[PDB]
Amino acid sequence: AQPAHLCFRSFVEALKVDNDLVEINTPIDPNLEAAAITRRVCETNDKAPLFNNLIGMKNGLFRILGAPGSLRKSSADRYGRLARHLALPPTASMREILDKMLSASDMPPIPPTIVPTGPCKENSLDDSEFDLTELPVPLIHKSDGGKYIQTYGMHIVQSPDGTWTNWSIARAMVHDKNHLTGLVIPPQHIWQIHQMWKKEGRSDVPWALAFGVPPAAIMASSMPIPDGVTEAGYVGAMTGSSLELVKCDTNDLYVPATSEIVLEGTLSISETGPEGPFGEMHGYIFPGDTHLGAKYKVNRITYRNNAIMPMSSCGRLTDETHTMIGSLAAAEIRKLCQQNDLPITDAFAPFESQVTWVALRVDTEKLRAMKTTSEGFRKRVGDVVFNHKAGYTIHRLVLVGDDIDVYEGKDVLWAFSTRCRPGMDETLFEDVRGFPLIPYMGHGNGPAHRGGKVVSDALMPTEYTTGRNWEAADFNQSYPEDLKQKVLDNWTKMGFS
Amino acid sequence: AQPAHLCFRSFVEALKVDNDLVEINTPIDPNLEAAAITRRVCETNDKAPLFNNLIGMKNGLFRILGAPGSLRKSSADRYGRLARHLALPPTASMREILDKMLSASDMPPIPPTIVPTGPCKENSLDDSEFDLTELPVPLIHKSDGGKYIQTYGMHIVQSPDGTWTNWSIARAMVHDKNHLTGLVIPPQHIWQIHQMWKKEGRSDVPWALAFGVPPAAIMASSMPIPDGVTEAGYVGAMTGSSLELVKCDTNDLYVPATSEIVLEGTLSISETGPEGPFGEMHGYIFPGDTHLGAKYKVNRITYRNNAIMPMSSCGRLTDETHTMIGSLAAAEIRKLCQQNDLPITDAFAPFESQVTWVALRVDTEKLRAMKTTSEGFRKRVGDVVFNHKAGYTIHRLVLVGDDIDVYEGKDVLWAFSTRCRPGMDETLFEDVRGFPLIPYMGHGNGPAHRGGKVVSDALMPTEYTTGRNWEAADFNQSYPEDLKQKVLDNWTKMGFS
Ligand SMILES: Cc1cc2nc3c(=O)[nH]c(=O)nc-3n(C[C@H](O)[C@H](O)[C@H](O)COP(=O)(O)O)c2cc1C
Ligand SMILES: Cc1cc2nc3c(=O)[nH]c(=O)nc-3n(C[C@H](O)[C@H](O)[C@H](O)COP(=O)(O)O)c2cc1C
Ligand SMILES: O=C(O)/C=C/c1ccccc1
Ligand SMILES: O=C(O)/C=C/c1ccccc1
Ligand SMILES: [K+]
Ligand SMILES: [K+]
Ligand SMILES: [K+]
Ligand SMILES: [K+]
Ligand SMILES: [Mn+2]
Ligand SMILES: [Mn+2]
Repeated sequence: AQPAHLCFRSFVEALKVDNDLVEINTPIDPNLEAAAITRRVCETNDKAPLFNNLIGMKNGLFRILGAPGSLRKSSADRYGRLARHLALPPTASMREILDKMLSASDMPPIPPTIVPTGPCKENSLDDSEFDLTELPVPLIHKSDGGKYIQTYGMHIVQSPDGTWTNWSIARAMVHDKNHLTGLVIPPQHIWQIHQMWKKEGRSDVPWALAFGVPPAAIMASSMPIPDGVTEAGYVGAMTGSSLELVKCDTNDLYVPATSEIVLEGTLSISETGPEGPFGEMHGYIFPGDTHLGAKYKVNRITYRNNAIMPMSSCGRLTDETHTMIGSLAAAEIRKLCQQNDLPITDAFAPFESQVTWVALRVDTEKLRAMKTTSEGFRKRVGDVVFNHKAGYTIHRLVLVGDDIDVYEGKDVLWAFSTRCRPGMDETLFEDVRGFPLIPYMGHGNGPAHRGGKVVSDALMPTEYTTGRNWEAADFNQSYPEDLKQKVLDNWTKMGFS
Repeated sequence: AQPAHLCFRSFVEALKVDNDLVEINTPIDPNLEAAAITRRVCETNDKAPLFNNLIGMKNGLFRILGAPGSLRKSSADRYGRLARHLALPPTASMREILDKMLSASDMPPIPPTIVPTGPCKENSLDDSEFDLTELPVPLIHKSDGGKYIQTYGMHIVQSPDGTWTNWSIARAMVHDKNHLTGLVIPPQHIWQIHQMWKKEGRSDVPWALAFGVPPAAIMASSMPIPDGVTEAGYVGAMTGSSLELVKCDTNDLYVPATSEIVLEGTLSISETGPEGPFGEMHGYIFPGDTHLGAKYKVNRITYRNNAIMPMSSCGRLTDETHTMIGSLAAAEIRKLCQQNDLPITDAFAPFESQVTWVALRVDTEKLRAMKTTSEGFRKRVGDVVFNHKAGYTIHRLVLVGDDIDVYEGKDVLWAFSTRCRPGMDETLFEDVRGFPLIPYMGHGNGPAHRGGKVVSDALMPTEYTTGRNWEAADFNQSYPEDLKQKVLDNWTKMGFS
């Protein structure tokens, strides 16, 4: 069998054909080595590593693919892995990736198709035959509090009433032979659904975790699509085809047919266990910071022959926690603003900001017609975004006018630094949900779960009134066209590079 | 001849030997073309252009050297032009450049030596023989309000009492055949001295403007060394040799003997004229924003045979306004903090911030012994720096701990973004002098000359108490040494770049 965006195995082959894979066929240790290689790949934008000979792999469990959604070295196909998740050309721009991820938002869902089997059923291990401590689960960072099996798989949970089935990524580590512990925190949909089952109080939550799912599905799993929306039908609509699912053996949830590895079991409504610390998206680990997390019981494993586990070695720039979490949040915030009648054209979370900022490009013609002010406009934008789930992970919003390409961090930093007067041009939001994972939040001076947010207005005064009143002091804007072309045409004759 | 740091002509030759020069011997227009080529060089870190055939050059006035203090493409000799100003190896780090610029601060001055002639006296034009509108003065940006002769020369003014002779860079444009207009603004030393002469009220200020001075001298001219300190003696001390000066023909000021071009005349204590707009350091020009500036009368020109005028085409990254203004201010702020008993080890103005921020590296062992808090420490640092001239051009200070290399913008941005909680971890300063050239100041929503400053504390809580409590989630810190070296040693065997 199938296309790369619909089948993870095909996706691996696509990375190979792209000359974007390195297959490592000698033995590699899942204790730190695989993740160290992965981390270095992410820091240097190298090819994705496929570990075909992992120390501890037994009976087909498992190979690892690192850096599945990380950056390539070239400018021209920078985002090519992300484009391979989506059937887009590998030279796709981030605007085009994010528009593809948003395209299903005003389409009818395409619900999924149930099929009686698939590759994910090629092998199975019951509750007497596996031990999660005996699989080659990686230790990703040297201070991690456990072996994090789950960095890039898909949790599947369903509302008690059956009407919403959510797919999302949330980390989890091995607790013991048949349990994991993981993050399940508000306002995430796995948490929202968990709360529904705990209020009902009758049973633990039926659960599955599918690794190596269809790449289109893992991207939606990382996106804050709306409350109540079933990701399978959104992915269906986005890709134009109904996803094929197979029922779990031990519960009534449905998993992608071509999933590499499937865990089936339950998410407890009563039990917790030690979880963390972990080397997280903002670039840190706090050794010894263990806290109680949600507890999962695993009842069954099913898997493809020669199964491959994807793994994100996350931390400092650049990995999936930046390219997918930040960009996909930004996409959804762009739509959210437009649906609130705000004149936002584009949004992106600058990597430079460790994806804690989102830059919002403003249609200043529309803003002018509003006949508003910075104070009022900043307040309106921050109230929309920081009161919504899509804004959770974002602590600063930077408003910029039409001359700025929000997908270019250098230009966002320029505009922030030169057009937003500290204090006066900003509004602080202390009574909104904060993201505790940011070190200044959970390890900072104030409440870990509240406040610490700001809207920074990098619109100039005349952008609200009569129009931009400057030209940039750059080659593009400070010279006439004919002169610029002469200069360019004579550049190498004169002796330049 | 003489050494490059003491003779501009030799400096040009040094750039040639370095394969860091392009000599353009075909005719180039000073109306925009020279500056467009220069601007492109600055935006791309290319070789410095030497325009040997400038349209309008007559009787030896003049050639142009663009981008004299801009960046080279290579990491290894990035700051090599700056090192060629100072007799440093071309691979010098910015720490080593700034330490060289600070080294004279606790040395006896070496006063200058008067010599009876020099190259700058090879040619002269009296008050009947030159016309500044007839020289090939550049139009640097298409919207500039005049032809800016003066971007990288040295103004020379002396206190009425004779005790302080100041050298500094401040822009100036041609007003008419025998006058310039320029910026003379508080708290700059040219302004301080001008105020002394206006209070005396007896005469205009004797003045000289020397272009193509000794490179060591132009660097000190761009540095905020202390009030009352004569730059010639500081440069003497920094270079270990007494600078040779020659007296002006028409006044009693002394100019470097090897100056390429010298204007002699007066800075008016009563007259003003239109000045600006200009494409400035923060990357903008506001067309039509002309204001009254200081007025200079030119009485005489003297110049070297085959004189060369240096020119800064300034604007967006990277030019002399960033590499020299920002870095040299940062240097002086590092010293200022240390002399105020603050535990600052290093300071740099990130280019990413358009040199409007300075990151201050804190010796956190010393900070711990202080037994203080963020609120108190931020207040103490901002009061020191924002109440001083060295802090003028800087609107945000970012305090970072010992793990951050302040000379690496990516690391400053990481620490700012992840360790400083907006609002709570910052202190705003509204009753300090502001820098009006920043667009958010002079073209912003608030007072152009006051406030808009902030100290942003990117120290984590335990950096004040018991010590850093994290490890970075990066290759360097999240893996043991033996493993990292294995990975590195096997990198290209495995198939990576
Ligand atoms: C590599 C990676 C790791 C992630 N880790 C977590 C995590 O541990 N906890 C979490 O709630 N979200 C995590 N996310 C982000 C969520 O997947 C994202 O917020 C998504 O919107 C959640 O789905 P939902 O909107 O259906 O709740 C991770 C995403 C990626 C790409
Ligand atoms: C290319 C360049 C252009 C500059 N333009 C100006 C200017 O127009 N006005 C100004 O006051 N300072 C200007 N500066 C900065 C001053 O030279 C710097 O603030 C210096 O500390 C002034 O000397 P002083 O401390 O003796 O007053 C410029 C510096 C450079 C490198
Ligand atoms: O463990 C991590 O690095 C990231 C976790 C996370 C939690 C909630 C939303 C987004 C990311
Ligand atoms: O004209 C410019 O771009 C820069 C001017 C300036 C003025 C005062 C201090 C530093 C720079
Ligand atoms: K999701
Ligand atoms: K603003
Ligand atoms: K000076
Ligand atoms: K802090
Ligand atoms: Mn969801
Ligand atoms: Mn001075």
